[PDB]
Amino acid sequence: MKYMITSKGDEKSDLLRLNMIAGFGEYDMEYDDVEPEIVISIGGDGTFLSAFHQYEERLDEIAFIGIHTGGFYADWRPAEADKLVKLLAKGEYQKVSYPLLKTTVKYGIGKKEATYLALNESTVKSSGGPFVVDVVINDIHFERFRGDGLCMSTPSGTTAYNKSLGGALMHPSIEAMQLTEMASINNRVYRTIGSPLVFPKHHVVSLQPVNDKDFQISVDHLSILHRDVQEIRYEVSAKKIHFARFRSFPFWRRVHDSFIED
Amino acid sequence: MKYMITSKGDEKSDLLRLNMIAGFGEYDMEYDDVEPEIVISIGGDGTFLSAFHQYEERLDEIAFIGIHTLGFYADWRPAEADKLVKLLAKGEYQKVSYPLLKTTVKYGKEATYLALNESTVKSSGGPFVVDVVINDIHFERFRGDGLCMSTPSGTTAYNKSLGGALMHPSIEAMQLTEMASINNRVYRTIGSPLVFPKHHVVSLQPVNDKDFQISVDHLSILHRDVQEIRYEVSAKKIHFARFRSFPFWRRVHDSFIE
Amino acid sequence: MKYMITSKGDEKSDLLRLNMIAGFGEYDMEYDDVEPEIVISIGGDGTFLSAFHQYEERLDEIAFIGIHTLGFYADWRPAEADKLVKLLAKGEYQKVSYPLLKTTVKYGKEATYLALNESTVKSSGGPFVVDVVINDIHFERFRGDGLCMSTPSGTTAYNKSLGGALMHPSIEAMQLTEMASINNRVYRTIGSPLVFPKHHVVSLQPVNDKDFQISVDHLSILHRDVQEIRYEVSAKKIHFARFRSFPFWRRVHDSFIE
Amino acid sequence: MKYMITSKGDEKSDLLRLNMIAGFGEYDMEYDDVEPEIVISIGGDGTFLSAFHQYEERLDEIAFIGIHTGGFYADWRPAEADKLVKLLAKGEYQKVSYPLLKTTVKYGIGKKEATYLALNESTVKSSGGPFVVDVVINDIHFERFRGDGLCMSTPSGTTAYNKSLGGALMHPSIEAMQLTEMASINNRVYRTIGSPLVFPKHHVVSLQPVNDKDFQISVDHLSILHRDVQEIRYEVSAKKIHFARFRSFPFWRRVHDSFIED
Ligand SMILES: Nc1ncnc2c1ncn2[C@@H]1O[C@H](CN2CC#Cc3nc4c(N)ncnc4n3[C@@H]3O[C@H](CNS(=O)(=O)CCNC(=O)C2)[C@@H](O)[C@H]3O)[C@@H](O)[C@H]1O
Ligand SMILES: Nc1ncnc2c1ncn2[C@@H]1O[C@H](CN2CC#Cc3nc4c(N)ncnc4n3[C@@H]3O[C@H](CNS(=O)(=O)CCNC(=O)C2)[C@@H](O)[C@H]3O)[C@@H](O)[C@H]1O
Ligand SMILES: Nc1ncnc2c1ncn2[C@@H]1O[C@H](CN2CC#Cc3nc4c(N)ncnc4n3[C@@H]3O[C@H](CNS(=O)(=O)CCNC(=O)C2)[C@@H](O)[C@H]3O)[C@@H](O)[C@H]1O
Ligand SMILES: Nc1ncnc2c1ncn2[C@@H]1O[C@H](CN2CC#Cc3nc4c(N)ncnc4n3[C@@H]3O[C@H](CNS(=O)(=O)CCNC(=O)C2)[C@@H](O)[C@H]3O)[C@@H](O)[C@H]1O
Repeated sequence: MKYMITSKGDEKSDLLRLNMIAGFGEYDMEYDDVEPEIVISIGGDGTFLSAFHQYEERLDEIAFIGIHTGGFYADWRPAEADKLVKLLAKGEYQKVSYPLLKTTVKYGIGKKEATYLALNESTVKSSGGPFVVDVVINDIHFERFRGDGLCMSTPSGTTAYNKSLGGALMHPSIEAMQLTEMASINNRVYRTIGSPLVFPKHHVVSLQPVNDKDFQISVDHLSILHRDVQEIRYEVSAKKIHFARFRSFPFWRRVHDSFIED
Repeated sequence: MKYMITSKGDEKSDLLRLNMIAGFGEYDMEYDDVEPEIVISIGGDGTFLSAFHQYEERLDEIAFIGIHTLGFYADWRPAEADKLVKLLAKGEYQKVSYPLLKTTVKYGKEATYLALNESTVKSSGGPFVVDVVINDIHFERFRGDGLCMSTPSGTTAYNKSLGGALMHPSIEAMQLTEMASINNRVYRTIGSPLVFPKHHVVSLQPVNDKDFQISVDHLSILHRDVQEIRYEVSAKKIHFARFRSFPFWRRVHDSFIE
Repeated sequence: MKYMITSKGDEKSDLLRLNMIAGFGEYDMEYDDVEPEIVISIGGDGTFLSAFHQYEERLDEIAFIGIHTLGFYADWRPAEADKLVKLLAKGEYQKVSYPLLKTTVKYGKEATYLALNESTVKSSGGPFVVDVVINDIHFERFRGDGLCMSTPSGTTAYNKSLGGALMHPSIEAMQLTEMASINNRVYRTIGSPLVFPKHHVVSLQPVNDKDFQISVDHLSILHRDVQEIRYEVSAKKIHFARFRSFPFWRRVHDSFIE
Repeated sequence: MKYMITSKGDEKSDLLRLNMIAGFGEYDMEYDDVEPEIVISIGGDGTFLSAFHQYEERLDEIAFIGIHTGGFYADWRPAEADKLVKLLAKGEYQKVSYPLLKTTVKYGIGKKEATYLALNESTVKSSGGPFVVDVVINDIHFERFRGDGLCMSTPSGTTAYNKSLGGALMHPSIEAMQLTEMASINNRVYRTIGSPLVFPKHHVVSLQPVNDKDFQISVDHLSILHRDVQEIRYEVSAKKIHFARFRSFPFWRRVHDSFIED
């Protein structure tokens, strides 16, 4: 099929790329940078996200693969690159899909709505001052949050930032999204739930400003400033990321290898 | 149809049950506490958990209703009992299902327990050390006070006090949470809570002591010669008779926020 | 003696200050905002923190009073302002001291900052990595959102939201708390908060970026070319004029419990 | 001076003991099991606590030393035992003192008061049912606690159980005690502070029962059942444990070596 490869930038990753492109040529396989079907990422999880977001408009026609150079989303060590070209050329793989998080930001008098898709998470922090938003879950005013910010994570994203916030680890087969607090203030005048929340596939969380309307919104490795925000909407995306897998690397085992030693 | 009513025991709960039985007596509603299709609980969640475990062998045939006299599982206030009698006589309700936890203990038979809130494992009295196997993976050797495995609807209970997350009951999953784990240069646990899907099995296997203080909801018993505890989302569900809209996130708000 | 009054700025706070100045005008009380021995703050803790930093070069000569119009540092309600005028004119007060945090930033001079609540260190925008040296010990290489070093009286503020502990102000110590640290198979931080005594020095030294967003109480400024941040219990203290018994644990109760 | 040695029980620790006693004999030093002045512990931190509590009535006349066989309170590796006998016989050491926690339990119609001294901590848990106590700090009813129990730790005890509860690590030069919660219930009907508390040398925390009066009280490696408890009192002890130190092993470095790798 059509493929492309994104490099991290260092000398190692680049040469591995060329070498993989040289092997791919030997098998009558076409490099298509515009509309590929297999996207290969050589680098780290930062590099994998870069590739995911490079092709977020063709996620239904793409099956990602990662090669870890320096990798939660990687399944291949560099020394396995030649083997991966072969198995790939033979079509000896099975597609697997993880859930994604849709982020919608409504802002301005024009009520523009920017929609973002996130693989790890989307976070919301203020412009420097106090962060205060109302958390609306569907039709329920759940709480008025005051603190450093809010993190909304995918299942596969719970082992990243979410984890550092005290969130829980969810198996990627659970089409859910998780909301964790960042240094929430809690006394008698202000209260939050203080517990992470896990929302199912049909629920919508709507963050609404209370005073200042400027917010720093991150989507995975990105961080955008939005002014005059009226609403930040969170929901499990209908779109899913597809991985081309050739062997068994269960999620918990991947959790075990990343955080548990001996 | 056939029903029963279980009471917390106090004077108020007892009279309310008597009054409702007298109201059902005006309809084709048969009191039968051996084979009830409707079980009404009058009391707190402790009462409701008791009623659930009193009929765990026929959950597939029963619809539970809770009347609160904190009532997380109760949908009804005591003043509206008479209204509940009529609405139930008229069959003006839908059936909602909540997922449950299957807890299996095998020795050296095999005792199986269903849970609505959670199941925790602590030590008889000494050091608590157990290996945590997930499916075919030896995930970690836990060293602490104990472990908690809760249902979605139990995440707002003991799981919440442990730092776990609250999961909407539409998710068929179970969450595992540590109790004061040890993390030094050697001993290492994940720390984070864990949320497993319906097709996963969490197996706790002893390392040193084989006696464990095992809990299922409000019940706690010393189990001896334990060779394994296995947790997994039960194929069985608990069914409530729902009369008006009362979403889960709303109950969570009312119980903790304001 | 010489005094001054600083106001939050709103209409009520401004008039109250005017009314008190008119009351002090009946006693040998000289208004002097260059060299005041008594500084009165009318507003919130944000006002009080501002007043403190407006006179940090003469803390050894000033006694602070706080009038609340959440007021953790305020001892006085607005209705009792007139009573405060008389009691202060009569010298009917004792002096209580709270410990402070010394924050030193050295580049490639050396800026020094006193703190009443805390000092936090975050990243300009990229990854935050800093080595944490305690005295002559390389304790850990922190990887996270940032770090918070608070005074005893600041432990009820930002330090509390981070999970730190509340320390009674009679303890001359400072507490360090992490902000969303990273703990995987490689990166490893202590996790627990740290409480250091008066004779210890906590030095944060960059690894990669040398630009840090540094905060002292309510002030936050981008510091560039930072070579080190050093934290240590300041030899200096903040002095309040205390008129009635109001213990620290009582203020904590009123602010968080009921 | 007069010394004694407590062994863990295994074959290694016992032989090291005898061998140290053989060396101590060579230096005209007297083993006194009743009223020693140096107490040496060979084993782990569990063994060290056993020795501390074996001699809690002569803490003003004793200087403890630990040898780690399998040790937060140890300063010596077994291969250093001969060296320790020599330096000890030469009096080449400096005494250092850590704070301790006094625990007083008032119980029964007779209002008996049992007083315990703890090196790590003292914890309070119920008889199996619900645990509900009022926390009185001096003359202030601070909170009514509902949960699994309460932990009160010494400075040197903050790196043990306290740590596992989310408490903070205090340098042993701070004569304070720290209170951490065990799975406190928090909703709208019940509230706790949720934060660890650090009390100074002059403050007294008084746990008072609300309903049931039976409690399981632990003091370091011990756990006693007290019936009809009226009050559990906590305060920094006037007594301090003395260590004979011969070299620099700073507390934070000891924290570093125990929990921080590489
Ligand atoms: N305080 C925080 N704690 C934990 N995670 C955080 C924090 N702040 C941000 N993040 C995550 O960073 C992602 C952005 N990042 C790419 C990645 C990634 C990634 N994803 C996963 C995953 N799914 N599971 C498990 N580990 C994963 N990691 C690993 O994380 C490290 C990168 N983070 S950093 O080097 O500390 C600074 C931020 N780095 C970037 O700019 C690029 C690497 O070792 C990587 O391998 C965001 O999306 C947040 O999630
Ligand atoms: N440290 C703990 N923290 C939090 N929960 C704990 C703790 N220890 C045990 N549990 C739970 O108790 C259940 C058993 N319990 C009946 C119930 C219930 C119940 N279930 C839910 C739910 N699903 N969501 C939201 N609130 C819920 N609650 C409420 O919880 C309180 C009961 N806890 S108690 O009175 O403080 C002492 C223990 N109580 C019993 O003997 C009887 C009541 O207000 C009740 O209304 C076990 O199953 C554990 O889970
Ligand atoms: N995520 C955070 N959570 C908790 N505290 C935080 C957080 N971020 C910053 N801070 C502290 O704010 C101080 C600066 N702040 C003035 C004050 C104060 C103050 N000091 C104490 C004290 N010692 N004990 C007990 N309560 C105290 N409070 C109360 O705190 C609230 C202010 N926080 S805010 O309005 O939500 C947003 C930030 N506010 C400002 O701009 C001005 C008020 O009700 C106040 O009354 C810094 O110094 C950080 O410490
Ligand atoms: N959930 C818990 N998490 C953390 N600590 C706990 C927990 N439960 C009890 N404790 C402590 O145990 C002491 C009793 N214990 C002797 C010791 C000790 C000791 N003291 C210190 C110290 N000051 N700093 C740093 N590490 C220290 N350790 C180390 O701790 C382990 C022992 N705990 S155990 O093997 O998990 C089960 C309980 N063991 C006993 O019966 C005997 C060893 O590796 C030891 O080296 C109590 O006093 C609690 O503090």
